[PDB]
Amino acid sequence: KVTVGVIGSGDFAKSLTIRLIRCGYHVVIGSRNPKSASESFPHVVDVTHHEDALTKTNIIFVAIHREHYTSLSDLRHLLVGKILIDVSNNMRINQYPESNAEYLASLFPDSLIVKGFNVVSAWALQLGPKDASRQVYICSNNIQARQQVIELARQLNFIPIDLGSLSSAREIENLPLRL
Ligand SMILES: NC(=O)C1=CN([C@@H]2O[C@H](COP(=O)(O)OP(=O)(O)OC[C@H]3O[C@@H](n4cnc5c(N)ncnc54)[C@H](OP(=O)(O)O)[C@@H]3O)[C@@H](O)[C@H]2O)C=CC1
Repeated sequence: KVTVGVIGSGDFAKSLTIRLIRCGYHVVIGSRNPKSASESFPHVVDVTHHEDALTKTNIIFVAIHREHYTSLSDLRHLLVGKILIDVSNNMRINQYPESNAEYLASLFPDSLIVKGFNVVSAWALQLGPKDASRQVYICSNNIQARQQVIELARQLNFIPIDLGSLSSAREIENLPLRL
């Protein structure tokens, strides 16, 4: 099985892990407190510290809030060359001077940041998206990483919508707040 990583152990990380397992992946979780977090996951999931989880995969969902991104900054060297999927949402339209994905890309300039899956609710990862709204909006400045995440979305039974460069991340983040 291909291994996919998830950082964090909350509602989104748990829902994502369900969907990844159902669609044939092996999941490794990076948690601040993996002994405690291990009960939030089945035994088939490898729950460990961030620095161990990153050695087991090249594709990592960053299932934490923007305000906690800097808690990962000491991992920068270990994260070089890895794909980081920015799934985050904000409470306000155009909340910060940069989109969350551009902010993550600035923290990890030698990682490959891809925006995606922020429009999918935790409940939709468990049940599946509504048939008229299977779309997941994906973008990145790295074409190869963008295509890898597009293929992952297809394997998770979503319809990937390729919006090109990471400049698209701002309005992808505004979309849940717009109607
Ligand atoms: N909930 C949802 O339905 C959706 C959420 N999202 C996005 O997914 C991400 C997570 O959302 P959700 O799961 O709801 O958020 P949570 O509030 O559940 O936080 C998730 C994880 O963040 C980690 N965390 C908390 N504080 C820190 C810290 N100081 N340093 C490092 N890691 C920390 C914890 O993991 P640990 O304690 O294991 O380290 C926690 O389990 C957010 O960006 C959110 O916008 C996107 C779409 C839907």
